[PDB]
Amino acid sequence: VARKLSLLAIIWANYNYPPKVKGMSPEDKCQALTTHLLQTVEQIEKTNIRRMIIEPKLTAYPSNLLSRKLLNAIRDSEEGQFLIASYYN
Repeated sequence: VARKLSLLAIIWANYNYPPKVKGMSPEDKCQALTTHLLQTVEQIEKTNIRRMIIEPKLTAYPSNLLSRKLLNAIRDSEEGQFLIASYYN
């Protein structure tokens, strides 16, 4: 989530200078978290912009690439093949 937040700060580095993060713990990404609300001020429908900052979408998976199960479920399912064909036709 710190990587994503630093990406977001980088995107809007023109409007405001991003603070240093060098030599800093993974928990202290809260400074970047705080400054992105400041950057959000400078432009429309900010609700979605702020939501990705304060409440980042995240989905932890105990298993490891998991992908094979999804592939098998897609191939076995009739609809799944129907949906793929509909998308690509």
